[PDB]
Amino acid sequence: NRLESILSRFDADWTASDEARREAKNDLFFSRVSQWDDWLSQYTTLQYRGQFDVVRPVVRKLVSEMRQNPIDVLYRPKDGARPDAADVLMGMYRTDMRHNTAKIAVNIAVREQIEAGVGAWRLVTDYEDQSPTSNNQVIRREPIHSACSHVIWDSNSKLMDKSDARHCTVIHSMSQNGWEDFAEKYDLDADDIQIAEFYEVVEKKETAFIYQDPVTGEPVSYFKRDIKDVIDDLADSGFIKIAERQIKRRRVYKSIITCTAVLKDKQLIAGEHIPIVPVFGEWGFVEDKEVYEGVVRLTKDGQRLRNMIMSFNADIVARTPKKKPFFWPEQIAGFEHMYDGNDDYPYYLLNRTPLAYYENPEVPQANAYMLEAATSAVKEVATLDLETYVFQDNLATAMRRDGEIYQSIVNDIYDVPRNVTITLEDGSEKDVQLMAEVVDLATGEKQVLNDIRGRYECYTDVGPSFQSMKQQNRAEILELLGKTPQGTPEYQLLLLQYFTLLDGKGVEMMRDYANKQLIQMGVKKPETPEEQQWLVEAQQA
Amino acid sequence: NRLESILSRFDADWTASDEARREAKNDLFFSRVSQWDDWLSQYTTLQYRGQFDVVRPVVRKLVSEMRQNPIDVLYRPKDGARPDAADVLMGMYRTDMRHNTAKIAVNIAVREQIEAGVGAWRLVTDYEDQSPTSNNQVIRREPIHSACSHVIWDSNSKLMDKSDARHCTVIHSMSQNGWEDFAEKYDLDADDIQIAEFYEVVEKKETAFIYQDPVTGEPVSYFKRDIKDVIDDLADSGFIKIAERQIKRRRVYKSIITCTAVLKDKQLIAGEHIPIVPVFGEWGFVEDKEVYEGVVRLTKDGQRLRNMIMSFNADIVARTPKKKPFFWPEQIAGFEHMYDGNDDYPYYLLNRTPLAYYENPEVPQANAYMLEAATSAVKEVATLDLETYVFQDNLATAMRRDGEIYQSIVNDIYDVPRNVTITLEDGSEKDVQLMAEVVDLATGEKQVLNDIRGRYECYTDVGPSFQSMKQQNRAEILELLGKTPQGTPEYQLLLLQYFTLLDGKGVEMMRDYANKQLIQMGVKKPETPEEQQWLVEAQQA
Repeated sequence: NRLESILSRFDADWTASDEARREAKNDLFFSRVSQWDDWLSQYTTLQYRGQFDVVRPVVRKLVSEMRQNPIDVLYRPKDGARPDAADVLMGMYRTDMRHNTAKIAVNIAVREQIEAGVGAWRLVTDYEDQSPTSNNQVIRREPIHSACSHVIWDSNSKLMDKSDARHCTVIHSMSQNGWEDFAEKYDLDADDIQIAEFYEVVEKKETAFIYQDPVTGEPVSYFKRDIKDVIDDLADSGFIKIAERQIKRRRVYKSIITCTAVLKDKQLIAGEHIPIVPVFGEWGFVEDKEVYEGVVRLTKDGQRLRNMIMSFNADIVARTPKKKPFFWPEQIAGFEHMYDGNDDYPYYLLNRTPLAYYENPEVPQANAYMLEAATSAVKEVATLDLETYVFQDNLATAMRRDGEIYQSIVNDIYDVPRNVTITLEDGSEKDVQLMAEVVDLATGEKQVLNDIRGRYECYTDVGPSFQSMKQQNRAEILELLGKTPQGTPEYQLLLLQYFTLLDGKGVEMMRDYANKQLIQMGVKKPETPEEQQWLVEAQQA
Repeated sequence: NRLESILSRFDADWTASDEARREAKNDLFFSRVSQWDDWLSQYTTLQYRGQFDVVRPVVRKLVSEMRQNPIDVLYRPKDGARPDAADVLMGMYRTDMRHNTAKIAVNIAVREQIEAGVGAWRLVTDYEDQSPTSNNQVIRREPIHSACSHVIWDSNSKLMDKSDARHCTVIHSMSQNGWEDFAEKYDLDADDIQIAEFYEVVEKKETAFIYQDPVTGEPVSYFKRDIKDVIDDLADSGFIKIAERQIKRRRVYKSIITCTAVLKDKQLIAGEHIPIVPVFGEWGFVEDKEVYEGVVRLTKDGQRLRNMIMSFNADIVARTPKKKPFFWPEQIAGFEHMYDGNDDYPYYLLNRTPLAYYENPEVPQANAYMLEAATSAVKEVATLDLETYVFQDNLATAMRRDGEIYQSIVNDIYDVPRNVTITLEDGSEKDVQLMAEVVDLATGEKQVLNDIRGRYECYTDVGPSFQSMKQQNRAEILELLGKTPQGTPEYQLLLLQYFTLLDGKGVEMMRDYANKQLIQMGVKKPETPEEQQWLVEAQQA
């Protein structure tokens, strides 16, 4: 009976999102296969069906604009978590998003966002460091291709993160080969080929009936049955009722079903949220129906008009310009070897009983402005900001959902003492241990160092990229150097700070000299004992 | 029966990729042989089929624009490997990618990426230093020509690296002569001519059933049979079960088969991955079908329109402009020697019983904008960024796959103490020994120096080339020299650092003087004992 409930929910979601999925699939097929939909091939008579598109330049420009305004993910430390743990999570997320597989997933999701309207990349977990001694795991992102048709979000949820959604499938259209490999890979090779991955979020909601006493109110009456266990204590306490806080606890469950046969895996736990994170284009609710778009429908209509115009011109062209004449069979009764085009004779002969020709088509020459209007419509209705704010905000919201999912999975995996790599800002690689059980020297307590496990909320700061920040800083410092009298310690400090803001391999010695001069000057704090020795040597000099 | 399984897999892959291979072959044939496909030769009547193409200028611009933004491959050192081994692999990959054969392979792959959509160059290994004393091997890259039709990737893999692909053939369409040479070269001259190279990746997957004790959990129950060997120990241990880490181990296998006759070689090992690395153009999944494109389909339609327009013009031109008249045979009964064009007579005679002419075609003069629209479409729909980001990103991803394959092969061949050449950055060539078994002086341990063998993952940094970095550095230093008061040690340091950033042979003497002054100043660290003597001479002076 369980599979009947699963398929009822899946069919409800499918039929509810059918219209949006149809239009998105048509958009994707238009932007990747052929501009000439079947409707258009019915309403037309043109014989040279061509595709002189200007959509892909627009999509490329939009993707490039997004790529040039990178989005970072931060972490607010909550419930008294130390800022250093927040920094460690920021670094681990940065190094798990700079990994090339994650870049491929994000790029595919963005491209299908801009073209179709939905991209929906996915999170997944797997082991590293292949050896049975440990059980270390990492986080990589497998993209979901054509996510407008292979991901069926819960129709009921009404948030763009799809946070409220309590289930979302991932259809896989497998043939025989896909069948046996994706069957032997995980569960069993039991034959029944469209398989599914029905994610699920199960929750436990109660009342918890907080009660108050002279002392601070501890959790009492956690259930309704505990109330019936304290029928006397509820009346013997100082206060009878204060609040009805409905405590909630949730865990994500994953099941692999099939349409015909029974489900293959009943329930499995992986993380806390459903890993699939969707991106959407211009997304909103119209008459209580989810509708999402891209930058391909509008350019699609314009592009169909342009294709029609250019195909019409090509249809005019591909006719031999030589005139075809009209005359009676007895008008050339004998003289038929003259009119073949295989020879050119001085004069043309016609017997007893002057002729009319077949009118070739003429180019309207009014199609100049027509074509220009269509092409300009495609090239401006789509784009032109400095980045399409709606698409950038949508990507930011989806990346924040990705941050929440990644943080929860990190919280639930990074438990065992581990060694991880952290990409601090400015690409500075670093190595950090997670637990670092070392006992303090002057304190006497245990004081585990990092202890990533906690509770965190994600918030993204879209805007000035770090390299752009540094370039603007260098420009400002150079301007000040232009507008400051020389010799004064302010000028020397500004020049030294400009030195320390330079680039890498070429001027490394200048940057190192600047650091030495700053530290021995006393403005920049030392960070290593050699710098401390330099500082004391300069001071005592 | 083995060959039947091989051919089943190969036929499945072939029929699954048939549509994409057909369209890519048509694209390549259009961009290298003749613009006039057979379809167009059916829908047309023009007699002068011409090719006034503007596709190849676009492809040339794109390839050059790639060439001006070179991609480097880096190496993250993992599992506690020293950074010096990482630097040695960095330089070794650089010197194996700067070799001319590798440049030919990469150039052919990129050219076929831009034209057709797939380039798929190939890794291969062979001996150097021909002498039986040793067995040293090197890595060179043999290009695969027309890779859209001679390489059939596994249909089931779903990554642009084709990393997931677990087999991939390489068809060779050989005639008799190719048959005997490619048969005697490796296996045997046993006659059966399309031969194949069926690469394969086999894996061993188990459960490994980690068990935990008071001490750290060592690898126990590596197999399921070892569990049945410890039926007592599993119950006598402190903990019964913690995790089920499915350890995996993979190794490549290569087999040379033929369609009709039996396979020639059953299995051979070469490296760890399948050497073939593909590049793709705009690549994505549409309705669960692999579709990849180039910059030739869109320009292809535009180019067909331009060809038709100019051929129409040329068909108008090639006619005698002399008018051909229409008149009865008895209208010139006697005077037939007048109308031949072989003479020019003063007057023209006509007997008893004024005439009509044959209308030559006229140039519509509306074709000006037609031709301009078609040509401009070809020249802008294709290109215009500063590099086509999708093509550059795909090349970067393929080069990262090349890095992984090269690193696996280097790890698996460079075991014996060898001597290699390293191309450090800025072309500074260097000779380095790999093992360098020298025992330490003040330590007392063995401490092999480089020991390339390890476990590295590749990551590419596409962007500013090193020469561009140096030119920008020189520009910045020159600007500071323009905006800094003279005499001060900062100005002198800037001038000397500008000196040390100059070019080669011409100004070597100033660069050497600058190094001497920097080292005697104490800013740049000495790198050789003569510089140390210079430093102490300057200091004690």
